[PDB]
This record gives sequence, structure tokens and C-alpha cells, in this order.
Amino acid sequence: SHMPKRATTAFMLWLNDTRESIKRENPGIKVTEIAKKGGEMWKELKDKSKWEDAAAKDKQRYHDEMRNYKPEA
Repeated sequence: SHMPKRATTAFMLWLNDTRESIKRENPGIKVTEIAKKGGEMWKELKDKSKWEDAAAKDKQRYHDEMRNYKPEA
């Protein structure tokens, strides 16, 4: 029952790949520290111009399949 999500936010999709990078940068924080100490770095991220699009692009590629999973596309 259900499965197709609807994409990840620029902050999420990056914090996802970097969330891992955050706990490494601080092997003693907390799930919530990753989300906070990441945004600070993310805001001024040069991979955000190239990653922030993953989020907006995924929102489209996902809603185009995840949302359109029933009909077709």
C-alpha cells in the first residue's frame, strides 16, 4: 500500500547526502543537530546551486511518477 513519495527539499536532499557528512563532522551530535548545523553550511553551499535543483527537479520527477503512479505519467 503506497510507496512513491514526492521528492526531497533542497535542504533535505542535500542534508541527506550531507546529513551523513554532518554526523561525521560531529560524531556525537543528534538527529536535530544535523538539521541545524547543516542549514548554516547549506545556506552558503556552492553545491546547493547544483543540488537545490535535485529537490525541485525531484519534486517534479516524483510527482510525475509517484503522484501519477495511478494514471501513468
